[PDB]
Amino acid sequence: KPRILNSDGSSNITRLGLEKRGWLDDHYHDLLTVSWPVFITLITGLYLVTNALFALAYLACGDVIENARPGSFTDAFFFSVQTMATIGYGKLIPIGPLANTLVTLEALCGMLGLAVAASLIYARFTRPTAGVLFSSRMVISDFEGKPTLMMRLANLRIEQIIEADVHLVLVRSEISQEGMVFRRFHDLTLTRSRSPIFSLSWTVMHPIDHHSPIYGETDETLRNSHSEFLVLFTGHHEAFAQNVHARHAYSCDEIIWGGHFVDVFTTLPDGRRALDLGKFHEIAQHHHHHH
Amino acid sequence: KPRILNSDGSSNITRLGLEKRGWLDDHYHDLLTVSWPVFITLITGLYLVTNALFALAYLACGDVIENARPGSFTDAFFFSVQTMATIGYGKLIPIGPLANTLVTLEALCGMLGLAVAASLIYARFTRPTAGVLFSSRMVISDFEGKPTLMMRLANLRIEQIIEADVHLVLVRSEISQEGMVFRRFHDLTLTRSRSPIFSLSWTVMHPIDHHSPIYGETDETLRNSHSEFLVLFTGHHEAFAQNVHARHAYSCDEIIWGGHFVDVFTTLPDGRRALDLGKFHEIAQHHHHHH
Amino acid sequence: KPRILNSDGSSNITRLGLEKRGWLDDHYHDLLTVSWPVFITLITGLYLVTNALFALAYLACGDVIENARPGSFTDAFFFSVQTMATIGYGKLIPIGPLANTLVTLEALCGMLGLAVAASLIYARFTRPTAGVLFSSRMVISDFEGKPTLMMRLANLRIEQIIEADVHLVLVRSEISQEGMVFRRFHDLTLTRSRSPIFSLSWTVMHPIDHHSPIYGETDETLRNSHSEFLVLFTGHHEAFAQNVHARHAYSCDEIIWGGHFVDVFTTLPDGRRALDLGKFHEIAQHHHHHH
Amino acid sequence: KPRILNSDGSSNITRLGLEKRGWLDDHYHDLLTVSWPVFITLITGLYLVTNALFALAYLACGDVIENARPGSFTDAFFFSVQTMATIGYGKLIPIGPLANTLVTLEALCGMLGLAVAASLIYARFTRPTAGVLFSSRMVISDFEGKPTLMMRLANLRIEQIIEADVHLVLVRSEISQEGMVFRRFHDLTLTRSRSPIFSLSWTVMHPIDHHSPIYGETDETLRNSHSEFLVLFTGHHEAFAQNVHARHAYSCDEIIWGGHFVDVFTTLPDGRRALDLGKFHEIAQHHHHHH
Ligand SMILES: [K+]
Ligand SMILES: [K+]
Ligand SMILES: [K+]
Ligand SMILES: [K+]
Ligand SMILES: [K+]
Repeated sequence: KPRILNSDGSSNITRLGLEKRGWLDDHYHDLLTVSWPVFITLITGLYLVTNALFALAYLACGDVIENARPGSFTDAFFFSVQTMATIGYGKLIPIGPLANTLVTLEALCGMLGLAVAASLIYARFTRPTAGVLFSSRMVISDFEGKPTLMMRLANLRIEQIIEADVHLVLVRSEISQEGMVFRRFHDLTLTRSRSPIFSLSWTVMHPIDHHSPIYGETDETLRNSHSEFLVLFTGHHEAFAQNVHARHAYSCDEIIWGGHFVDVFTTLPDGRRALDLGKFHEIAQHHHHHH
Repeated sequence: KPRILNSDGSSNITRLGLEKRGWLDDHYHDLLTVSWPVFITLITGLYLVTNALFALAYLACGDVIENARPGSFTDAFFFSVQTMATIGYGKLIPIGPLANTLVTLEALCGMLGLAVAASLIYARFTRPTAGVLFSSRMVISDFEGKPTLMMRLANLRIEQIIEADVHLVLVRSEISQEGMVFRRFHDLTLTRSRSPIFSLSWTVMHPIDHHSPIYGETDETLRNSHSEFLVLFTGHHEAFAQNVHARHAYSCDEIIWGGHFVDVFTTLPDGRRALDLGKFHEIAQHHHHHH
Repeated sequence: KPRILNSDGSSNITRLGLEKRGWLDDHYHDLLTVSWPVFITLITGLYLVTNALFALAYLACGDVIENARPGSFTDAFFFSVQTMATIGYGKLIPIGPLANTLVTLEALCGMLGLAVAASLIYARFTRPTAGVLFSSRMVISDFEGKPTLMMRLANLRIEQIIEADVHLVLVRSEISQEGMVFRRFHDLTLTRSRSPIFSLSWTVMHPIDHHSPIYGETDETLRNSHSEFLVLFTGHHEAFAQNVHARHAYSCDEIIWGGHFVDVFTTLPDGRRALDLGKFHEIAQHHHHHH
Repeated sequence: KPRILNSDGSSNITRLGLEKRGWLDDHYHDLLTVSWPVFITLITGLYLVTNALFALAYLACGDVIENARPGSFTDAFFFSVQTMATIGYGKLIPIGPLANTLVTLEALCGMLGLAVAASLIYARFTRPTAGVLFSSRMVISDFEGKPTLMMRLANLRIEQIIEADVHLVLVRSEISQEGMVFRRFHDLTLTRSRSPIFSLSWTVMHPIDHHSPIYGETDETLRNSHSEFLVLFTGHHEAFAQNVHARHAYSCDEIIWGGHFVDVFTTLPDGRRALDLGKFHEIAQHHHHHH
């Protein structure tokens, strides 16, 4: 069967045809999703193709610019870069009314061009990534006398995330009395969804009790309903002093029945007590005697 | 009867005044509610008419501006545009004390002008709109063996909204023991008010059970209390990595009794599984045999 | 008796002696609490007394500045304003090493001076006031068969506040088994503390039931315990697209026993249905036949 | 035994790596954790060494810069500082194509340099610290006829913190039926975890009742499980009109059994009613008669 939700928690559902688009959305992804090196280019290019134009625009007025060359674009281009950046050496001042007036316009442009450039540079500086690692598998094993759906996540940074909240949601196809078959979401009660200070590792646990949406359920029954599990994480990072988000999705076949995450708090004294994320996806299992 | 609440959730009540108004409110709507093209004008005009004034202010000092023309506004205007944007080609330097002093003043003006012009450009850049679509009607039909008040909303963009919250509120006129008739608000319990990842479509449902404020009601009883329904949606948008929200209101005559929304996750394989918002306001109903 | 809490919800408690102070606190009240006109001054003054200094600093190097006058402060001052604002007409360029080097320093100054000026101008633009009016009195009258502590608040603006939360807290002196007398806070359950869309008026109500901290309490008993009531309001304003806060405090003698707020939704058709805040503090009472 | 949690709530666990690091994290601590005086250096240096380079880059083009000195770095350096800050006196204008081209580049650099320099100045300006003081010890004494775990915190500033939230968490080593020994976290219910207006002092209390994770425990049993207590405080600060938070941790040997904090609201009339934080860490204890 196909994955409804990818592993990164992204919907694999197709959307239908043209209809819609916004700007703070438009003027915001292509410009704030690409790596800085890319971003700088996207602005360096914009920066130059605006000058080059105002340069064309100048030369389009004649031999206006004072002390420049006749029709030389590599003389008007420079006048713009000196006019827009509000540098104005003076040695190349505008001439007449068309120029001067175009100036008041080019500089105003480089003004907002500074503002905009600044807004963006800040929107970006404020889209902190979570730095949260999710275990590659899930497991269902006994804990405190009950079968327990588990999974864990770790902080890949030395800065603390405070007020961390984890949501573990079951998503399967069900059918109602009205015989209607629908996709449904279930908020699995975790023995702890709020963690005051997320610093190192955290194992989220769902005790499968008579009150659980997956009570008396097996790998088979789960697959039948095309069961999937979504995990959303959020918290206030201390590093950026801002909010942070992270999600991941699991499939039925990513659940190791009988598994046990191996202890990551591997305290090896000879220097200090530590945490090892090298063992983070490690899962213990009991194998049964073949014949 | 009239609509207490408009379709977009805006109150249709009249307010009585001549009293009070603020500034971060004043200096914020007329300036941050209008489309960018409009916004640009509102600043392009403020830009020039301040220059134009400072030009008037210069000429008013006499034949001061060195290397300009006598009383020519079309020469002092350009000096301001050159002084404010802090360009200063030099060929038109100030003259004396009144000028220079006016300069240190004009330039400072264009300074904050940059600041202000920046704050704004940012405030705006951060008032994301939520592209949430609300269905034109509501429906009361059976779901899980119970009459259920339903309505739905869709994400008009490809970006995901994290931590979505919907509130469906009944607002009607009631009467207390003290014989007082008051407009009351009722928070209807939904079979689910928090959505982890609002990605495609969502049908909000209110099971009308013996605990419901509309239990045993009918279109007639609902109209009598002049019942209305308000819906508030909020969520963290991944596009702008910011918060977003939306509201909408419905009246009694917008509730199709017996209706069923038509499935939108119209999976037409031959390419992929999808979602169609063309069928979003589509409601199925049983028609009774005429005689 | 003295007011522990003023009417605006401010503590009237004295703090003891010197010890402590921060900067984002220092560099933040004196500069962001004063009215804009004041703010502009505080920056206009800073702006000038920095130039005037760099001017002194220049003249302190000798007859350096080119094309200026000997020892004339009203010639170096202007050089700074032309150097800091990064204008640089050129006609007065620096001279030697001390000057030029001082320049690289003055301009860098006017740089951060732009940044800082910008940060602040934005912090300010983002300290939205609530615009929430609290009724001057409180009342205790029957509602739905029970004695009910009430009070109301109104939105003094045409923009909606969404997700409004009101907290009504009783604060009195109590004594424990250990015979210890302490000041205590009580969260009074309101028949509704969360309001999805605060637009016009809202009457907060505390049903005094056997579960109430003021059950079987009288004006006298309340005064004895020096009872006070605090009300905190918060919500997401749509206007500034930011959070908003407002608080107020009431005394025992600001509670009208037997009172009834008068209806503010005074619907006078002949034009439309309205809201009148002129009647907001109006309270009805039944007077008893004197003899 | 060692402290799993430091006094300031920082984890004292070792992390194992050579793996991963980010940028809005990189370009954010070394740059936004250091005191302003330090911050100013970190930029004043970056400012000059970029200028100095562009100077080297110019001279590397030969005797280009018009009106300068042959191969003199102390002439091209000043040209950059004049080109970057977009000053451009003009007397030192670029020369040819390599220069001018380098200009449009340098100036653009000083542009973003302004942007970046601005974002940062703002990020910082918005990482408010909470001036919350935590008591050095905790105490378990009787309150309302029950052993109660207590601790307290004070506001070190005159600004009010709105919507204060405190979480007091027990963290100890426990063992499950499956014979697994795990470090568990316990959210102790406080007789009050949310404070409307955190203005002076606050004594957080945990009634040790039959429902408490430390019911029937003793200093010895607590030490055996290597019990620790973590406290997280958060709130909206009115000073910066922003959010703030603080954490602190206590170990078993920091719990005074039988202790009582001494009253801090030391009301000494002869001027006014106050609060003394000099007695904040003051704990009273009964001493048993020696023989
Ligand atoms: K300039
Ligand atoms: K010049
Ligand atoms: K400039
Ligand atoms: K210049
Ligand atoms: K010149």
